[PDB]
Formats: sequence, C-alpha cells, structure tokens
Amino acid sequence: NYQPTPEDRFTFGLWTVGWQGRDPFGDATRRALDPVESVRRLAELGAHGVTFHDDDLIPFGSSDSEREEHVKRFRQALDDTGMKVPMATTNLFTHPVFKDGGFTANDRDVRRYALRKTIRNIDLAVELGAETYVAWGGREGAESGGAKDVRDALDRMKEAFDLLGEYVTSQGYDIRFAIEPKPNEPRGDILLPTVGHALAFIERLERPELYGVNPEVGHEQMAGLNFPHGIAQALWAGKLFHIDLNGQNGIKYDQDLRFGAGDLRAAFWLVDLLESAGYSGPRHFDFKPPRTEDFDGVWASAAGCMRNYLILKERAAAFRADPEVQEALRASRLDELARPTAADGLQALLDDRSAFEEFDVDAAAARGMAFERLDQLAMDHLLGAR
Amino acid sequence: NYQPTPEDRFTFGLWTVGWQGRDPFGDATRRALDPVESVRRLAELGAHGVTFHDDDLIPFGSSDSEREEHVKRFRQALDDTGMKVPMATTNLFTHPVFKDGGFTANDRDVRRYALRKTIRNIDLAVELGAETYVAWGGREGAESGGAKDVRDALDRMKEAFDLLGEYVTSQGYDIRFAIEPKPNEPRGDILLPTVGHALAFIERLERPELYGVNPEVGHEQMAGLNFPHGIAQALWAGKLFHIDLNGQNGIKYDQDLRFGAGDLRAAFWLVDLLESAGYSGPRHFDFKPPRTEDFDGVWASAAGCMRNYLILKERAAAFRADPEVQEALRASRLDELARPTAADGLQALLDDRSAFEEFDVDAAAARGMAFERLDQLAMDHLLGAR
Amino acid sequence: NYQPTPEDRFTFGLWTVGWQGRDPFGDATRRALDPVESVRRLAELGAHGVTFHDDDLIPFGSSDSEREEHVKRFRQALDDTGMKVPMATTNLFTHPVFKDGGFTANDRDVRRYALRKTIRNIDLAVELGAETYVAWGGREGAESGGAKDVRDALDRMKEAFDLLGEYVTSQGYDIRFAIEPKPNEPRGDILLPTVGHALAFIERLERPELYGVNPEVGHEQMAGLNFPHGIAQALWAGKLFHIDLNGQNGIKYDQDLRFGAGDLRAAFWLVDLLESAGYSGPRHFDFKPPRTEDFDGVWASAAGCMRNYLILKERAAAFRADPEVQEALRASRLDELARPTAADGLQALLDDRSAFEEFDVDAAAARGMAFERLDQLAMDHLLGAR
Amino acid sequence: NYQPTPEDRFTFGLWTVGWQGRDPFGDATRRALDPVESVRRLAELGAHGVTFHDDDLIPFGSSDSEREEHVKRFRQALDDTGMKVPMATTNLFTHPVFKDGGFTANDRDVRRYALRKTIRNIDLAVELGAETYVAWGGREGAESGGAKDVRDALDRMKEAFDLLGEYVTSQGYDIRFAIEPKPNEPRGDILLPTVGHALAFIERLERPELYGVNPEVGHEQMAGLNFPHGIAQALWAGKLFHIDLNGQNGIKYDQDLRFGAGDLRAAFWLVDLLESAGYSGPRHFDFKPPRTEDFDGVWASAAGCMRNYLILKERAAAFRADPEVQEALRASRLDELARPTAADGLQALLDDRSAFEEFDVDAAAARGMAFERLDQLAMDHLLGAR
Ligand SMILES: [Mn+2]
Ligand SMILES: [Mn+2]
Ligand SMILES: [Mn+2]
Ligand SMILES: [Mn+2]
Ligand SMILES: [Mn+2]
Ligand SMILES: [Mn+2]
Ligand SMILES: [Mn+2]
Ligand SMILES: [Mn+2]
Repeated sequence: NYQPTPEDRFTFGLWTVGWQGRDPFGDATRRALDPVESVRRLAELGAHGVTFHDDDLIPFGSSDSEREEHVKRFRQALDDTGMKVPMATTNLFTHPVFKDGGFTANDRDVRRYALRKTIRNIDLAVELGAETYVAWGGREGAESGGAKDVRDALDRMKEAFDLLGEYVTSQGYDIRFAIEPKPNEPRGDILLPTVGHALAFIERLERPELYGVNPEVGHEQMAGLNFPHGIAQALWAGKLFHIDLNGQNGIKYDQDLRFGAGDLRAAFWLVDLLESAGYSGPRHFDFKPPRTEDFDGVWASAAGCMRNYLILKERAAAFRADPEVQEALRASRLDELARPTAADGLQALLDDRSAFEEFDVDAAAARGMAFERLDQLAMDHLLGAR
Repeated sequence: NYQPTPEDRFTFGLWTVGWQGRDPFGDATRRALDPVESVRRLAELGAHGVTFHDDDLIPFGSSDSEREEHVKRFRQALDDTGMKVPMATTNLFTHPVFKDGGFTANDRDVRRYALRKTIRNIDLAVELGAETYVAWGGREGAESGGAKDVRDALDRMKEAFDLLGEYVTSQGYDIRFAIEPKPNEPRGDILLPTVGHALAFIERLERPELYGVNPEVGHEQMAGLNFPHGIAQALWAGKLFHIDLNGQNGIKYDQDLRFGAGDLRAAFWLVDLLESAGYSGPRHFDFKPPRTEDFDGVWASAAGCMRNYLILKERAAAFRADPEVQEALRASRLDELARPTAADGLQALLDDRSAFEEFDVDAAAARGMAFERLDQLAMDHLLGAR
Repeated sequence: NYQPTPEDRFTFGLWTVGWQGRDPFGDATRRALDPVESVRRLAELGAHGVTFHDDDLIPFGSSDSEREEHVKRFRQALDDTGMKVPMATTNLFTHPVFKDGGFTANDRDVRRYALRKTIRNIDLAVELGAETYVAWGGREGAESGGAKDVRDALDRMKEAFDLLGEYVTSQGYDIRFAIEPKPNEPRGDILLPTVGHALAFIERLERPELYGVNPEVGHEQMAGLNFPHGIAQALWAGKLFHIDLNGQNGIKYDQDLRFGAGDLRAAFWLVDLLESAGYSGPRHFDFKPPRTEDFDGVWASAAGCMRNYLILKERAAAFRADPEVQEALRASRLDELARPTAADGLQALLDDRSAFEEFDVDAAAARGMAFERLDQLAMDHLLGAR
Repeated sequence: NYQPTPEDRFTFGLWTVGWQGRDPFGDATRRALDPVESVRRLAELGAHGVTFHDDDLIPFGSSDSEREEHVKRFRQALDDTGMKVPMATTNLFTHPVFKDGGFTANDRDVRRYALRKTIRNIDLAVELGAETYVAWGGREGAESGGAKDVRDALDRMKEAFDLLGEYVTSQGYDIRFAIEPKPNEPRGDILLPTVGHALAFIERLERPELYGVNPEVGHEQMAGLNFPHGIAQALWAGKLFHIDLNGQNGIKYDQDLRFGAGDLRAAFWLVDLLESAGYSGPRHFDFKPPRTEDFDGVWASAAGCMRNYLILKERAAAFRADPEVQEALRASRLDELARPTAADGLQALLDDRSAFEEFDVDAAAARGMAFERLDQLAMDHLLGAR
C-alpha cells in the first residue's frame, strides 16, 4: 500500500524534520533534534538518504576537535542504517555577517570569508560521498535600488562560481554544482530569481559543464510560474542535476508544505514528467512540518511526502498506459508536435506552395484541438474514477 | 519644459495609439486610425519613429496589389515627416489559425505557415530600414498539462529560430532578432515566460550572436519580478537589443499603462540604469491609452510617456551628480562591490589567514550598510525635495 | 458512473457554452450558438436550468416586436425540455456607453440609463420564474486615482441598490438580489472587490434582507484568497444566495476554466462545505470552454463541470463518514472548537483561576494539533487511496 | 524643510524601531532597545507618541512586582518628554501556546487564557490614556482545510469580541476597538483577511458602535488590492478608527518598509484622501528598519517615514488647490459623480423618457472622460514638475 523503499531514492534535509518552528512572528514549538536521531527515524520510514548544510551538522564556531566528533557520530549512524548522503550545501544566510550576502556582499572581506567557508564544506561533502553541491544565495539581493549595482554583483557571483570550479578541478573531485533559484524572501528581491535566470547565468561561467540547477516547487510558484514547464526547460538543456519537492499555495511567503499539498494537479504533471524523462537523481524533500505539530506529526508529515509521490507515480503511469489516452493524444496531435517542422530544409520550405500560397487557413482554423477531453481523462485518472 | 525631440529616440507601435479599446468584456470605444495619420501626429509630438506588426500595416488577406499600395502610402508619410522605422514584428496571435501557437502549434502545417508569414515580413522590414525584428510568442503555451510536451515544443521553437537565422544570413541582411517574454495571457502559461528563460534559450541556438531580448516593463511585473534587475542581467550578457516601456499595477492582467504610471520608483531605477549603461537603442512604448479616452486623450497619454521619461532622466542625473550621494555610495561600499573578490587567485585566497582563520566575524557583522540613508536621498531627488 | 440528473440542480449561463472565443489578443474561433440550441444540448447532458444577461437573449437595440419573438422562442425550448431559469442578470459592461461604469459612471445621464435597463430586465426575470437577480459591476472602478472619488461612488452604488429594492417591493415581486465581487479586470481596480467588501456594503442598504452575495471561485482566487473560507463567512452571515463555480490557476487574468480545473484541493473543500451546510441553491457554472476547442470540446467541457462536482461530492462524503476520520477530528479538537468559550459568562471567566493565574501554558503549548495526519486522511480520500 | 512636530500626530510602535532583525532565515543583527531609550529618541525626532503590545513593555512571565517597575520607568519617560500613548494591543502570536490561535484556538482552555491576557492589558491601556485598542489575530487561521471549521471559528471570534465589549461597558471605559486585517503570514490563510471581511464581521457583533478597523498599507497590498479604495470604504462606513502606515513591494511576504517606500503613487493618493476627509487620528507607522542597518540607520529610517508623509501632504495640497486641476476635475465630471442619480424619486425616473426611450446612447458613449490628462497633472504635481 504505497510503501517506500530505499530503491525509490527519497531523501530529506536535516533542516526539514529538524525545523523547530521559529517563524517571523513566533518562538520555537519543538525541541532540537540530534542529527543521529533523524537518520535513524528516516531510515525506518523507508528513505534512501539525507542532506545537510555545514551548520546543521557542525555548530557554527566549532573547534577542529568538536568538528571531528560531530562527523564521527554522523558517519556511525550512516553505517548502522545504510543511509547515503547524495548532496550537501553551505549556510551563507543565518549569521549576521551575511546580512548583505555571501558571494555578493558589498564588503570585500565578507566575500572572501564566504568562499573559504564554502570550500571547507566541499571537502567534507566529498568525504561523505556527495555527488552534488547546492548553492542557494538567499541573502544575494536588495531591498532598495541604490544598494546594489546588479552588473557588478553578477561579476562577483561569476567570480565566486569560477573559483569554486577551479578548486574542484584542481583537487580532482567528482562533484558537480547546482544553483537553487528563489525570487524573494529573505531579501526584497533575490538575484537569479527563477530557473530561467540561473540557466542563463551558467552559460557565462568558465566551465559550464560543472553547473546545473536545483529547482524547488514552491519557489517557482512564488513567481506564479508553471513548475513542470520550468523543469522541462532544465531537462531540455541537460541541466536538471537535483530537485527540491514540496508544496505551496500560490504567491505568498515560502510555505514549504509537504509534497502533494499546495497545487495537487501541478504535482501530478511533475511526477508524469520526471518518470517519463527517466530522471535518475534523488527525489529530495525540502519541507517544514507545520509548527502546530509535535514529533508524531513531524514523522507523519515526512511519510506523507513519500506516499504522495508513490500514489501520483501510479496514477501517471496508468494515464500513459491507457489505450483511450493514447488515442486522445493522437486526436490532439501530440505525435505531430514531435516531428520536425522542416526537415526538408529552408529552400524546400520557401518553394512549398502548400505552406503559404495554397494553404487553407480557414480549414486549419476550424480543427478543434480536443484538449478538454484529454484533460478530463487526466482528471479521471488522477482521482481513480476511470 | 521637458520637450522631446527626435534626438531622444522615442518610438511607438502603430497598435498603441491605434488601439480601438476592445477588451475581454467590451466593444471598441474608438474608431480605427489610419497609419498615415498616426505617423503625422506622432511626429508633431516629437517622436523619432514608429514600429509595426505585418497586420497593422497590411490587412490580413491583402492581395499583392493592395499590399504595394499600403506600403507606398506609408513610405510617403515617413518621407514627409522624417520618421524612421527601427523595429518590426509579426502578428502570430490574432487569427484563429494560431489558436494553439505559431512556431509551436501541434499541427505541423500551421508551423510551416507561421514561418512563411514571418519570412515575408522580414523582407519588408529590411526594405524600410529596420535594424531589429521582434518575436512575441503570445500563443505558444497551454491551458492544461497534457496539451503540450514542453521538450518537443522547445525543439520546435529552436528549429524555427534556427531557420530564420539561416534565412537572414543567406540573404546578407543586417538585422538581428529580439525575443519578448511574457509569463501568461492569452495562454494559461506562455513558453519562455521571463527575460531569464529567453536568455537561456538563446544559448542553445545555432548562431546565438544574432539573437537578444526585448523585455517589457509590465510583463516581468506580471511575475512579480524586479524589472531593473532583469535589465541589468540582459545588459551583463550583452543582449539588450530593444526595450518596451509602459506601466503595470502588480500581478494581474497586462495593463499596458503609459510609462511612469504603475510602479513609479521602478521607472526611476530603470531610467537610472539605461542612462548610466549608455543604452543607445530606441526608447519604445508598447502601451494602450485607456478605453475611457477619446482621441484628445490618446495624444495626451502618448505625450505623457515621453514627458515622464524626461523628468526621470533629469532626476536620476541629479542623483548621480550630487556630492552627498557620491559620499553615501562610498559609505554603503558600492565602490568595494566593483572590485574583484580575489584577483590574487585561488592559492593566495587559500593561504590568506585574514579570510578565515583570523577573520573577525563579529566586527564585520556589526557594520551597518547605511542603505536607508542612501534610499532617502534617492527619494528626495525623485520628488525634487533636496 | 457519475451521471448528473436535473435533481442535482446544475445550471449554466447562456454566455458560457456560447462564448465564441474572442480574447484581448484574438478573434472568435467559434460561431455563435442560438439560445434554443444551448437549452436542448444542456438538457441532454443532465442540467437543471440556464441563466442569462438581458443582451444574451435579446440583441441590444431590439424593437419591442423582435424582443417578444426572442422570448417566445426561448419559452418554447424551456417547455419542451423541462429546463428552469433560476437566475438572471443585466449586461452593464459591453456597450461603449458603460466605459466608466453603469451605477457609478461619472455622467449622471448614464447612471439613470443603467437603472432603467436593469428594471426592464427584472420584469422579464420574474416572468420567467427567476428567484435571484445578480449584479456584477464589472465597469465600476478606475485605472487612476483622481478619476473616481470612492466615497461619492459608494453613495451612488447605495442609491442604485436602494431604488431597485423600492421597485421590487412596490411591485410585490418575490426575487432577491446577489452582488458578485471581482477584484480587477476589466477595470484596473473594481469597487467591492471581494466577498468581504460586498457583505459590508449590504449592511448599509435600506432593506438589507433583500440582498446577498454571488461569489465566484476564480474571482476570490485572483486576490489570492481562500475560497472555502470566504464561502463559510457568507454562510455564517446568512447571505449565500447563489454561487458561481469554475477554476483558476492563481493570480492572473480571469481564466474561467471548467470546475475541478485550477485548484483541485480547494474544489474538494468547497464541495465538502456546501454539502455539509446543506446549501440548497443552484450549482451554477460561469466558465468558458477554451478557444482551442470546437463544438464537441464545448460539450465535453460542460459535462466535465458536472462530473467533477459529483466525484468530489462522493469523496467528501466518504471522508466525513469514515470512523478513522471522525477519530482524527476529535484528536485535533474540532469538537472543542464548536463549544462556547465562556457560556459561564464574563464574571465567571474573571473569577476562574484555571484560565490565568493557574493555567499551565507550557503543558498546553506542548500538545500537538495532529493536523498533518488529518490532512493526509483527506488526501487519501480525495485520491481514492484509502 | 519638512520638519515634523508633535502637532502632526506621528506615532510609532515600540516593536518597530525596536525590531532586532530576526527573520525566517537569520539571527538578530541588532541588540534590544530599552523602551525608555526609544521614547527619548522618538521625541527628539518630532514624534507625538508611541504604542505597544503588552509583551513589548512587560516581559512575558513577569511577576506583579517586575510589572509595576516596568510601567513606572515607562511613565517617567513619557512625563519627561511629553509623549502620549494613543493606542495599545495584545501579543497573542509569539508564545508557542498560541500556535493554533488565541480567540479561535481549537483548545477551549487556550481561548479562555487569550481573553484573560487581553483584559489585563485593556486595564493598563486605559491607565496610560489610550483611546484605541487594536486586535491583530495573526494566529487565527489554518494551513489545511480540515483543521478549522470556519463557521465555528467565527462563532468563537464573535463570542470573544462580545465579551470584551461587555467588559469595557461594565467598567465605564472610554476606549474603542479596532481590528487589523491581514490575508496570510504567519498562518497559511488568516481569518478576516481584508478590510472588507473585518467591516462585515463588525455588523454581527452585539454593540457594533464600539468596533472599527485599523487597516495597514502593506496587508491589503499582499492581496493585490487598492489601499486608498479600501480606506475610502472604511471612511464611508464611519469605521476608520486608526491606521498603520508603511510600504510593500507587491504580493509577497509582509515587508513593513518605511512609509513612502513600495508603491509611491498609492502613498500619494492615500495622503490626499486622509487630508481631504479630515481624518484626525494618529498617523501610526508599523514598519521595520531593514536588518542591514545599524542604529544610525534605524533612526534615519524612522525620520524618513515622517518626512515622506510631509512631502506628500504638500504635493497633494498643491494638486487640489491648482485652478488647472479644478478645471480638469470638472472636465472629467467629478462634480456630477457627487450629485444624486435620482433625487426626483423612482416614479419620476420611471416616467422620464430622457433616461431610456429617448436617451442617445451613441452621443454619451463618444464623450471622452479626459482621465489621462488629469492623471498627468497629478504626476507633475507629485514630481514637482509643474
Ligand atoms: Mn522554500
Ligand atoms: Mn530548497
Ligand atoms: Mn504588455
Ligand atoms: Mn511588448
Ligand atoms: Mn470570472
Ligand atoms: Mn461569475
Ligand atoms: Mn505588516
Ligand atoms: Mn500593523
């Protein structure tokens, strides 16, 4: 009955089930969880692995000794459970020093500190077996127009990413980078606010092959965009290195609900696309159990993330395998969208009278697309009402 | 008193002052304007030139004879007034045949027709002296998930743009292309919905040098994004080939108000950036005088577009030239944002103890950025309250 | 298999299935439908009745003779099919005369014309057996601040509604009024933009008992509000006289998709509330089949509206009847929300030491609400995955 | 040069200049300010008074002794500076006990505690001379549909407000209540989400005369609504008891920028309306100096709030006094909007052939409203470019 197993590749950040519930208007409602405990509880629920920011695992300001101790305990829990660590990232947003950014702070000294903190964590990530290193520039941006010259900030962001690429290359590490966009919050506007802006920026780096995107459901939805469409563009470009799954109810603060909550039809189309395209990376959940819940509610919320993905996978698979759907797809000319417009070439197109001089515009215009019937088949499959 | 002249490079689409006022819920409130009349009236107000879609100038379905007649009359009005035609574009959205798109319609025959209609208008544009050809794919998109496989639609959109590039190259034309993004309306979601998504797509075309963006104030604002920030990224990439200026009041239907209306502080920061970066293309207005107005109100609205740009230019120039502002910019470390983070190189950074081991995080964190004082100077300059 | 019957009280506006597909950027894609044909087709699909604006039934400018002829033909189709007409409304938005509003136009003569056109249609509505008369003030509003003094416009809107109430009372008609809010489109901002603003305005009319609201799913969603919450406030006030069902994908132009499309979880909670509260009015659909469709697609879209309501009704009923859900509701203290806070009275509350002096705040704070488990039960029921 | 004085009635919450800078993603960047220090600094800048939540003045959990000490120190600073305390409110959102709400928590015991905490602070407010007591129900709402039955929650919210009214009446206090709406954040959806919903709810209380609204600029803007329009409806109803002034950049998290930031044209129209209507309550600022600033930046931000109001007041006054504007207002028929539609009565309207039978619809439709010229005069006045 929709039971996950390590083979489904479900992963969770330590900061997700570990969120204590502090919000802009309130104090924590839950005590802090030890990372060893989260690993054990997640393994029992059927997850494949966990991810972390540097500061989730090693308290900021830790001595070298304390650091070694925290890592050793964590590595023991991984060995005991069989859990993996497929991705890691850096906290460049909590401490007051990062109030104006990490890579793009106006103060040069802060920029140099941000790169050193990042490099230290790349070494750790490699040691633990991570394949992807994410960067979410949550403090890179502004609340007012004069505060940041965006051209100079993009020069600084390029310079930081180029140096990180030089580092991994020189060390011979087998790790790639993934930038995670977000349009706003905590800054008034954040730089590289969507998947499109991040894809475009990557093409100006020195070694573009090392970088991809880590899109998050709720972030593109904070800009009112279609998440499955943005993911299709990232797959088309060959840059979907990792993904963050959650839920969001429209354009407002970043809710981070469990996956399946928020826009349920967009979750269906997302799973349809990931499974059809054969995405083989982790199915990672960046969510926050609501502050109304106790620990029992934390684990129920985490289990619901995986359950919802498995129900949707079943429904999308049933939709694509139904002969009546296959027929409707041809009725709506999805097979013709996949054929080249003009494999014959430009000259042939130019000489083809059927393409212009003798094209019957009225006959073509009268042809219904039959999209509503197709979408009702998709609705019936989602609801299990076939 | 803020009087424009042809030297200010102000341009208008024929469809702007010529909008009859038909909306989703109502009939036209104004009669149609002859293109010759719009040219004469615009020249008297101090504009530099006009732009057009194919169907604005030559009624759809026109015979070759009728076509020649419409062009001749238009060329006479240009000669009489000294007006130029710096940009042209194609209508691939009004006629029912384009109900599912032009370049990405599911029907292959429609796709071939869309390319032939486009090519015919490129020839005309060159004849009239246009330097930029815009493409706004208003019907490229969907209302439901199953209707369009986005990967196949991006293959089709790439194929269309590649063929157009082959055409201009083979003909030896001196024209470049600019894609205009929009997130939604008239389709539920439109492909390449923002400046970022369009920049990323260009990098996958066969001859990327021929293509840039034509961003529009109100379109990025329909996604709640910061317009000046998106323009700074387009300038950074060297792709701001043209721009569409107007106003919009937040996330809702595309209003196309006159420039200066809507978000007035964003208009200030936009003019600040265009003038500082030395953008030298046309200052084009894609706006609609509200359907409440008669002809007198049409021309008042058009004149207000240019007046508002000139007032803002004066205020931004006064802001940048004020010694007290120059001092505040240094107080907020804008001069340090423009210096390289690590011109010393990676190894030097790695060996620098002042960047990590001996960096005083608390001292750096306590430093105020003094952004509020700077933003109040910007406010006083905008309001002429210095 | 989810087959509707006249007993389900499904109704449709003539303008819904009859929308020809003209949008802000394109021409009609379908021919006009005769009202007699729509009545027959709807009856075959299992609808209960239709609704109309004056201008949908009688072409604007019709002579008295032509008017009588249009009504007679329509009454014959109703008799032939058994369809009813439970609601009617007035078109005060299409004709250019209403460009600045009907009831709140700045020109006094237009205001008087708007009331006379309305009164003429109230008489017709009564003749046809309508019980509710809707008013949607789509042109009441503004694009700029100085154009409308809102206090004076609310005086004018009150004056119009008071006169209509005096008319129905003097004639002894058994009809009530329902105001339909919308936040924007076609005006920049519309007056009484949400269900809350309309409820508040009704309390200032001379005979408040005659007026209620006609909320529409997609309109409250254009303001990013929770539709089921707004409907619960209208039911609490005893003012839900009628409802408009459809779908909308967030904050953008008014899409009017078929019911069930858009926010599917909000559609579930809406049906849950209407059926639990025992709403007994019409289940009316104000939707537009997309312009991509031919006539076959029109009727498929209309049938999907009713199918989706019946699937959701089944799922909501199964949720409320499940013993495991009833248990979860008590676990989350929904039974305690329904009990009075202080039936004991103010003095007793003041004297109760358990309410303050001896209240254990920490013990109460530690209690989880168990909302995530309850919401996952709701998800499983919606998806038929119990 | 736009210097405020106590006569301008500017007020600030202790929590505004006192915000330490903790956000959903970061730690505090400033130390806590003693309330006595804020009073002194505000008085030097020209403010009239301050406001507070219970917990801003008396740390939660304080003994009776500690409480008396905190009040005495505060009363001394008021005496020393001449500052007044025109409004007070209750914190029913920070402590974990309020995680599901105060007045509408599902647990009955929490509801009774919320009322007792409120009553204790009403007594204090009266002692300090407050005339208005605000209620912002920031935790009243939900993240999921099943968690809260909205009808029962509105019964509970009515019961709480009725008990508070009984309390003030029985004590003979001269204080009125003002409810402050907000659409979301920190809850997924908050009950009474806009000014309209709060106005409608007041009409169902036992003694409606005791309650009004406290609207906040940025909250209505989080729903994409027009703030000046909502304020005009509150003034029309006679319910604008207090106001919260700040700035917000569209639909996103609640920014609380300084007044004048965000939507500058909406700030102009707001000041125009408050001064024309003769609003005589406090001009209160609920804002947060950005976490990028040190203490110097805090006071600069606070001073900019008052400066911006005074510049806008001057510009709005100049607009209304300009003979050319007075002429444009008549050209746009603002004088006719203020005249009754039908002071002649219903029968006279019914018998008036000029209102329908002989009304020339085409002539009336051709009349331009001349709104664009009027809005450009408003723009020139705002910018000081007359
Ligand atoms: Mn997020
Ligand atoms: Mn994330
Ligand atoms: Mn536009
Ligand atoms: Mn444009
Ligand atoms: Mn609608
Ligand atoms: Mn409707
Ligand atoms: Mn706020
Ligand atoms: Mn407030």
